[PDB]
Amino acid sequence: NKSDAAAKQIKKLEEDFDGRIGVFAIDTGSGNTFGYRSDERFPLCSSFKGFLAAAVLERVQQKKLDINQKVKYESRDLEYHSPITTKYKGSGMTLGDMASAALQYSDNGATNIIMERFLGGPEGMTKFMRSIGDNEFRLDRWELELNTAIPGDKRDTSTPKAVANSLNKLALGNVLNAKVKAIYQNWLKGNTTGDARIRASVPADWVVGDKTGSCGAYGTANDYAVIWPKNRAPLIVSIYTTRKSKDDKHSDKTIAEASRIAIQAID
Ligand SMILES: *C(=O)N1C[C@H](NOS(=O)(=O)O)CC[C@H]1C(=O)NC1CCNCC1
Ligand SMILES: [Cl-]
Repeated sequence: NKSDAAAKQIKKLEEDFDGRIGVFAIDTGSGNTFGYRSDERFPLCSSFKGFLAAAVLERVQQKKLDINQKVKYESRDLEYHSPITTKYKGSGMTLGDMASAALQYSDNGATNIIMERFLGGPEGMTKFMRSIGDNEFRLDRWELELNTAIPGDKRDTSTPKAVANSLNKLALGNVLNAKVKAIYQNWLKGNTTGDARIRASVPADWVVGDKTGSCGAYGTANDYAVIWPKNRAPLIVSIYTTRKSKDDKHSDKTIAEASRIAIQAID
């Protein structure tokens, strides 16, 4: 009844903007779920950097890395959109600052730096997801080339569902121990790029941790979130979009609306 109405509204939303919306949304309290295209591949874009953040915290936990060890890169020519790494060019960042910045600011340099030195490249990142039972996630390329969002391209894609379940495992489950889990949570809650997406779909006093992605080709944009409504078990929302023509702009509003529809579906 609600599920049915939610999918009519979604498919009318994708018709309205002439592309493709993928949703999975979970109540971790009532186990109600809503899925639309939830097993299609969409480009990850910047959204994978929320999972990279977790990968970093797992290496810290294993004690291969210290969250406060200094990471230096004076040598380095920073990647387009390294808003945070560029200002710390002379001094170095701590590993934990760098990782948060990858997540919260979508800092490219931080992304590539961490994958080059700490995670074994894009197949390491891929391998990290496999290790938590996610068989859909694939990272093939580095910043910024992973953002081409070419139609029918496998590279640098995942599914709405797989992202949702993974975030569930990472943010809420038993992959990260207690202190490390708290940090990843605080990092997602601090994301700065999400104010027009899943955050716009929910009341002000709901707590939201998020990571967005904007490929900037085929109007490809996404967001995933953990949501803590006051007095309620967290929800996980995961929303991936593409559009039909290459030069079409991403739509913050389609995302926020699909979130609204998905949450009402599962609430
Ligand atoms: C990620 O999707 N990125 C990095 C950055 N933050 O994304 S957001 O969704 O967190 O706002 C902005 C755009 C995007 C990216 O790097 N896109 C490239 C811009 C330059 N060449 C085309 C793709
Ligand atoms: Cl180069």
